[PDB]
Amino acid sequence: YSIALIIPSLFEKACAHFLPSFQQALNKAGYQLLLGYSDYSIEQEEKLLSTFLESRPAGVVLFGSEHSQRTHQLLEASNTPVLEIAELSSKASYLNIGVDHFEVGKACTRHLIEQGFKNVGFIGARGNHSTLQRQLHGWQSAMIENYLTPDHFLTTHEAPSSQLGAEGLAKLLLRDSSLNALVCSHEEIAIGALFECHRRVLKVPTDIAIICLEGSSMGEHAYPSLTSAEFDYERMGTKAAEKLLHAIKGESMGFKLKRRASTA
Amino acid sequence: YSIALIIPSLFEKACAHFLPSFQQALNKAGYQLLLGYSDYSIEQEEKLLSTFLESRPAGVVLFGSEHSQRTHQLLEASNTPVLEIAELSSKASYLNIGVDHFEVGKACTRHLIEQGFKNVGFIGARGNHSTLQRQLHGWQSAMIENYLTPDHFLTTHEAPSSQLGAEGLAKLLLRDSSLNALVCSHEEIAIGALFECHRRVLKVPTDIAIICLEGSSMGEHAYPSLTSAEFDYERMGTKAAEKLLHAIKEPEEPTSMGFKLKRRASTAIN
Repeated sequence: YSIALIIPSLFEKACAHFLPSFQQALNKAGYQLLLGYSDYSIEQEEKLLSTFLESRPAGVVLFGSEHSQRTHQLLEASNTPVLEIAELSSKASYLNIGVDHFEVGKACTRHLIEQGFKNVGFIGARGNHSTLQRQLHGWQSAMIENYLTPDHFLTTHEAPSSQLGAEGLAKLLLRDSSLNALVCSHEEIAIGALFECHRRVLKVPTDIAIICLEGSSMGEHAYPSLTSAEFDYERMGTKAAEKLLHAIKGESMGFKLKRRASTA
Repeated sequence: YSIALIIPSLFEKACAHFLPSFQQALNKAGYQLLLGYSDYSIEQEEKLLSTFLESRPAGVVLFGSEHSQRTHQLLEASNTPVLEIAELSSKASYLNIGVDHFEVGKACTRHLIEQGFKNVGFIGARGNHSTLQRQLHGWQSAMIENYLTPDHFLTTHEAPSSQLGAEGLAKLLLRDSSLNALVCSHEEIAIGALFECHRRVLKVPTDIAIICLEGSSMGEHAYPSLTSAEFDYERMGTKAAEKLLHAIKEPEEPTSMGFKLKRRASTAIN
């Protein structure tokens, strides 16, 4: 009478703010939480996955669509109900909660554009991962839609860092001094970028607008504040359990886009 | 036989950086890692720990010294080995590892003073948890020892945030404008503060100097970049694992693992 979650990483703000709410609501209704840590490892996902199943768990949640076939048909065998948090569901007989990043990327660069901020570069981290390619694409879309060329983006497969944000801006301005808006995949990148601006005495938003794709209380209280796309990982936390519980026996997450100082 | 670990927060560098090398090391030795989240809860820790113990032996590793009668029972009743990630260790026969935050406060704060910044405020959080109190004290020592009068501090039971460092700075300024440096318990805090200096046009460090008590690359690459204390929780990760592996495998040892003070702009003098 207890379920298992296994987690991709702990830097991920998604996981950070989702976890408590989840097992909290989960506790309120009977089941306990024996969770596991993958460190992004598909192999590890399995090892963990496997040994939890040794105790009949009936109910299991995982992140992403990427899983080993050598574990899919353990879950889709021992037939315990399974949620995936991700956009793409891998078996799609099992349940799903995921966000549209493409839309997030689009709405956000859309916002800069209807802001008079037409020369928009894109700095992103954590690529090699399905979500960043969708953010890029959403950006590239919002641009073209508006007769504008998506020339200026930089990315890595590494984790979001302020250094990145700062060195990204530098690299960008050095290509195009006219750059006057910046999209940022993660909040750490935006803060670097923000500090870069101070170093450069480069007013924001009048010299540069800035926007974050997955923000929190940190950019909230930066200066100039930070306009970000913001999610309810606690509402998610909750609304996930309910799903699994509704499933165990019985019978399109959005985001507010917080308008702040770095756009005016 | 599998090995269990109950995390207190997801949001703390100490666990964030500790976990993945504590997984690696343990995994090379061949142990699966059963874990658990307790919203800084001694009570949930029980509910949870119980289940774990009732499952499979090995050893279990826990953060903090403050715990529960029933844990203290179960754990020491189970005769299985325990590792507190903590400075001091409850129930004598507990294996342990932790930094001494007091020295960190003190050393960071002598720095400001040796540097010439003699009127330091302090902002810290989760100050109903014991680590903050050891840092506060560290800071108050450094002040008093120099005849500096050490009562310009703010703490919350809440979690560290840059809003806290902004407003922190504000309220200290309003308490007393002569203020001219800050010790921040946390990197989010120091960032709030830095950014707020920018808002109020207080130059850093020549109007206010800043020093963070637990920096990461985050703060390293702010502007002006900030002097802070760093720790190697990745190594603690392996070292914790080693200490426990060497427990089940059987001699049992002191463990004086400290910190480096990265001197950067926010405390510099030209």
